[PDB]
Amino acid sequence: MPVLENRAAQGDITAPGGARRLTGDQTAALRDSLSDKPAKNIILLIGNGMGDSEITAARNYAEGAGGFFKGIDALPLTGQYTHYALNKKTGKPDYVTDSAASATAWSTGVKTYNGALGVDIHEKDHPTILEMAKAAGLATGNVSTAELQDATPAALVAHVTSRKCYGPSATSEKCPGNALEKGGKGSITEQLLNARADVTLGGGAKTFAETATAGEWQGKTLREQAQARGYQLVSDAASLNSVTEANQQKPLLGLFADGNMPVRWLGPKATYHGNIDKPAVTCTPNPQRNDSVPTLAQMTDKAIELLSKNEKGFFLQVEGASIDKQDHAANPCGQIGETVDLDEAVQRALEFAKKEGNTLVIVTADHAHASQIVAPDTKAPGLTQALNTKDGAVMVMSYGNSEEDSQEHTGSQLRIAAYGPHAANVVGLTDQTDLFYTMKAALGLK
Amino acid sequence: MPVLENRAAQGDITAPGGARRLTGDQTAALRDSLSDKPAKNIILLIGNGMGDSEITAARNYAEGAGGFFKGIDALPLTGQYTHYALNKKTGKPDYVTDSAASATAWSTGVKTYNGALGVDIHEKDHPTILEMAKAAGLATGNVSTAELQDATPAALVAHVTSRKCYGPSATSEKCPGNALEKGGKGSITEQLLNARADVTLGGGAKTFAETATAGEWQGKTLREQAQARGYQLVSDAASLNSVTEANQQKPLLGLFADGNMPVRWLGPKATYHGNIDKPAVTCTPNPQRNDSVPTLAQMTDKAIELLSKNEKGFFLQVEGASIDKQDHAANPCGQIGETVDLDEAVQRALEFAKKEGNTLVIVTADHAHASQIVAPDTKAPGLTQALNTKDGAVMVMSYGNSEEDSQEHTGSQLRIAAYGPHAANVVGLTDQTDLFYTMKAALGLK
Ligand SMILES: [Mg+2]
Ligand SMILES: [Mg+2]
Ligand SMILES: [Zn+2]
Ligand SMILES: [Zn+2]
Repeated sequence: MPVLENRAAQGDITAPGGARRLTGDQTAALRDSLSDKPAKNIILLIGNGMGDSEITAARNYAEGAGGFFKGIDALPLTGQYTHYALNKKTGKPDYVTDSAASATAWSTGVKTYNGALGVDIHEKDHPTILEMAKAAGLATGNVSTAELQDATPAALVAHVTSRKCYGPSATSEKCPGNALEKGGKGSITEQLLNARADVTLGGGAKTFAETATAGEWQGKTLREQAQARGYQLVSDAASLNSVTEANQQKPLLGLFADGNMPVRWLGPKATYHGNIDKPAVTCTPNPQRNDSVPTLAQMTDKAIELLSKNEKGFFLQVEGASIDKQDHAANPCGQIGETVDLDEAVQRALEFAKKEGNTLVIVTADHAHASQIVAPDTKAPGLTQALNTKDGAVMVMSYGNSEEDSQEHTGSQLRIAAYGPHAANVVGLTDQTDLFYTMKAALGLK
Repeated sequence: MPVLENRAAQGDITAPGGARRLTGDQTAALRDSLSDKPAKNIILLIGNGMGDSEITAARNYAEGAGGFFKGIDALPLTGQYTHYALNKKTGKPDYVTDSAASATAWSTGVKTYNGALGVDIHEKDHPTILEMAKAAGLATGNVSTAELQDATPAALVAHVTSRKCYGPSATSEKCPGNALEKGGKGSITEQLLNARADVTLGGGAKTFAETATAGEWQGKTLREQAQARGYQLVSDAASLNSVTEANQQKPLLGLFADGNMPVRWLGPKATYHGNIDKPAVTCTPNPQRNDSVPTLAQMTDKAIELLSKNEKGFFLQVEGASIDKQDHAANPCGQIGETVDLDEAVQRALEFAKKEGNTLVIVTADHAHASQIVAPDTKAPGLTQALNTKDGAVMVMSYGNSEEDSQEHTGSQLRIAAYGPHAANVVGLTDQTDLFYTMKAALGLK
């Protein structure tokens, strides 16, 4: 199936037809993109908080307005999907979701309240697409740049009434019903160790330092439990590259940072009237990110390599987490750099899929964020910053939907694109929960 | 070709799979939506400033979060498109376009600077899709709820260096090179009268009261000139319904209001901390809305009827203008009501297209706006308001990208959806200029 090779402005932006992205009619290419045959594998790439605005800002800065992200923009089937949550007490819609509810929606097929993981408004557990995939025998992978206990990666393997329930200690006071010592299934980190996906890579080594309050591994740190349960623990790129196999007998657990893995690009924080009073910024590569710390692209590629050895097929979810984090921190450079980071991973995925032929690749976000691209002369009430793009022009970003600590989320529907068998299911308007059913039906799971 | 009959949440939002909008695999339906055959007609519906956020806000309020706009959401082929303009002096991209440059982009196929109409950065005129369609012998219609002189409807029939050049007087001092008395082609209203589309319906009767400074009709008001040039002048719904034919011999010109046509819904303006300090708002129908003033749906339906009598085919552009106007005025109810209004016109277009079979219907916006849907408890620096949705829940809207007077535009890419032959060309990432080429090619124009 054809992948959009190039959708950059074809010529001189200033001349007639020079800004065009199409070189001819697309009917035939679209026909060839449609297939209902079964999917052997599925790679779901999530850009945390990556709505259309974030994609545009990143493209403008890193590739120029007439540019083209080889990964993110290359998926042929596109659509828009709704991601509202539910109010726990009333059951009515709550228009602006958080990452927990949204992650639950696509991972279990049911709407829930803000902050829940793998449970509905009645606090009932529902099997995740990963658990189901593992049950059917497929290999499973879960990769992220955030703390593995964070919402997005946690939703696939944990069922807790509150996302804050990272380890034993926090769970005991915030999720008493889930607390291990109270007959619950355990904390997020604990349920993660139980779920046993073949490949799990990301940050969050900190919580693994906690000690189990009850159960078979009481007294032992969660890391010791991992080792004792046969997990292959990796903590740097070198070690990651050395892994030859990862399976149920010896699952891979890569903890590359105590918390969130390092951001790719550094830049100052947006300030009040920053586009007016401060000069234009040019982002700079983060020097503390390490040749020893794998990038999302490397983690993705390795994961694909190990997971592909299972002839049954595989399910892999990859998350570019810090797009959302930096967006919250009103830091344009960090936000854009993580989007660029995600793009590289989408490329890795698309390459593998293009040759394998039976892989469904999906790129989307969990929810919309606050960043907006405004006129250079804008006098906004919030935080702003001017950036020097690849076009050699200035672009101004504004974060003005919150006064408090962190810029907030928004309820706008957002882009979802797909490539491979069953991709037609992301076209037009759909809901985040349809994604669970699309992945399930594509994999022929029951 | 199938039209999305229903993509509303199929069941109980709170139950597994109840939020789903899909009821089965879409591959086959999408395959049936692909056709490369020639388009006999084209109906372009523009929601001024109607980005994904505006669409979601209006859907949440009027149809509920799991609801479905029968028009707007019913188009099967969807994608996102870029609309940046150019800096006149440098020729580099200017990330946030205004309505003039964007309307110029799709109407002529060339990028331009903010404020320009039908001319490039060198101020050179370029033929519009309407002029070209009229030349090839097709019937043409230009419909809007704004003053006919405003950017969107003007771009199809006028070529001036500044959008402010409404009539003789303003032209003489702001567009001297275009001023009739200086050998120019004339003001926006004057060129509109020259272009002679078969059907032109909208507001802006005020400028028609100005008198020609030179030329054959010097001394006469533009209204008199219209009458003298054989135009059928209509000023209300009754007269409009009475028109039996509209052609080059007797073109239809409907001036239904002095300026912009009345807004559909009334509601208070968003205020600082309005979601906190004031109660939730329920929009109410504008009593001045009227029985003698045609609605966008009525104008669209009448236009289609008159235009369809030309066997060669027709080109019609319809614009829901006040979506952007109200968005600027930080008035949620006006904004949303105009989106509901546009939806009705999209339904009429789709109905006709569905049965005619050779019509390309495109629905999109010229540029993205400011409005954002934020959490109910949000403490924003700008203007906000709480609304009582059809769900019986509260939705808060934030306007916080400008301090001054008006909320500004944004540069995020936005939704474009299509139905009919050649619709495949709106899928994936495209540029607003590609739309000119898609309509040109579809129509077989040269
Ligand atoms: Mg998130
Ligand atoms: Mg506009
Ligand atoms: Zn967030
Ligand atoms: Zn505007």
